[PDB]
Amino acid sequence: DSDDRVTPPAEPLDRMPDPYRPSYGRAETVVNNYIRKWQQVYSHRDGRKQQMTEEQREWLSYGCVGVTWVNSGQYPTNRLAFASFDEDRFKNELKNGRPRSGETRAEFEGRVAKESFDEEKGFQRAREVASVMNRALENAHDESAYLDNLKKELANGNDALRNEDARSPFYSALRNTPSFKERNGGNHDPSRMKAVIYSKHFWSGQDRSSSADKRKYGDPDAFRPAPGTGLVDMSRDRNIPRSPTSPGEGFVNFDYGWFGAQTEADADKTVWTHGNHYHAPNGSLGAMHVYESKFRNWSEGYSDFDRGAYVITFIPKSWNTAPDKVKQGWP
Repeated sequence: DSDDRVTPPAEPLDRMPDPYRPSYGRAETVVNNYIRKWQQVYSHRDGRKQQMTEEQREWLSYGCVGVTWVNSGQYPTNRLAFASFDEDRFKNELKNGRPRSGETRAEFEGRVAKESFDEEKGFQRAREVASVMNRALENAHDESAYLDNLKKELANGNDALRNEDARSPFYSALRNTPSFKERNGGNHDPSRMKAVIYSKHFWSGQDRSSSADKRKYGDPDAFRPAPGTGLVDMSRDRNIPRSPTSPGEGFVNFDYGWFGAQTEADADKTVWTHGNHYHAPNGSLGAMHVYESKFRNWSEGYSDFDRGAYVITFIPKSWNTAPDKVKQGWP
């Protein structure tokens, strides 16, 4: 088992990482090196820097996911997730537009749903929402004060989110983050928290009972956002890859990119961190490398992927994994 996953060995918290610099929006370095960097800049609890745990290092090593897991402290639930879809584009392509040489209906339909998505718009949506959620916790020393505050801003912007259920994913989100509840960080005090975003890329046809076509061309009705809110229901995500088209086509099951909480007003220049794959240094896949890619890079990419989710969670405000600016590279 060469392609056995290994956990990276411990870096000293004294040693720096080596020089890297972005090329065309992306930068990258081996996991080892990334750990170094992480310990220098993202590792603080209470302004005081520290090592990546064994456990933390083990998580890191699962790949696409591992930096969201470490940085959020939990494996991604994705319960509160937004996206943007143009329902009007979809229905007017769907029934005034026209397939392309040799493309079937399922094909055609799956494809037009994929492109009726807008990611820039889904990202600012989760980011404007995060801002509201954040102003709602700024001064709020119990969850009540929070929710009340929340409700007011929402209502004031005439936001569809206002009307969400109170066991909804949106309202539950803070009482449901495990760190909320902690002596250590949060402590049932909203004001001790921060909203954070990451993103998942993923496939729409995931059904065992799916017609073959959906599994390979896409489900045009799966993971559509709710048009008022933008919320997407992620419960139907079973982490199943795309089924093959030719034999040339192998597919990953998903991607995950960490944004955190940057202040960067230009969404395009914001940075999305993610490993390439799990760590197999002994093996074919190789070592994990981690990429800090610009947003314009994150939202392009793959083929593998016909849906994108922009998710919110919360971390303690004392942690440094979601700072106001992130840079590409080293330095």
